[PDB]
Amino acid sequence: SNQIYSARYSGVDVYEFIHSTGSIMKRKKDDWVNATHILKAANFAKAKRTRILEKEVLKETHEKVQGGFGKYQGTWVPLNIAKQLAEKFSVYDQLKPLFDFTQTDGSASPPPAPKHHHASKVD
Repeated sequence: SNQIYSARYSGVDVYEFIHSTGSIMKRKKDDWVNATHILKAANFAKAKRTRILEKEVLKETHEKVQGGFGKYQGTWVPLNIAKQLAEKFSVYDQLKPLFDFTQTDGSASPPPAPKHHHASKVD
């Protein structure tokens, strides 16, 4: 719901919130949104999301996250245009929290996403 964590990957930070696709990432440059959370949140990720998403995002700043960078968004879109399409028949409702923003009610705010230390895998 309002679970809005902060993360930084691919040299650009993004937002990771659980929604229709679970965690949703966003591009810091233009704060893009994973069209899946907007389209997949109302159409599930199936052969439909492959076209509806590609046809909806492909033309609407659709970015595919691969390699571990932006794998939380997958198909994020320009928040300026994403929120305009989501408010339509996307998740305008389920995104109540994502759009509300988790503001610190004045109480010490916890750190962004879970802090995890990378392990050393020597070949």
